[PDB]
Amino acid sequence: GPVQIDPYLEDSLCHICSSQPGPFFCRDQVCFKYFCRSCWHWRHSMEGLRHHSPLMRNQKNRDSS
Ligand SMILES: [Zn+2]
Ligand SMILES: [Zn+2]
Repeated sequence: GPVQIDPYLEDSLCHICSSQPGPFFCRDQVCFKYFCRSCWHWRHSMEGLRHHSPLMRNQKNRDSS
């Protein structure tokens, strides 16, 4: 089938700006939500979350090395 997102996350709206869903995903137990470029920088600036990293939404590839 075609590329698509999982129903366990869906298009969750960015609660920081309240404008739209973010392109970057955070899998950390602290976040577990999407953020925009500016909202992501604001969220992860605080110490204790500086180990986080922006991921793609769902799998960008079914299988790889
Ligand atoms: Zn995070
Ligand atoms: Zn945002």
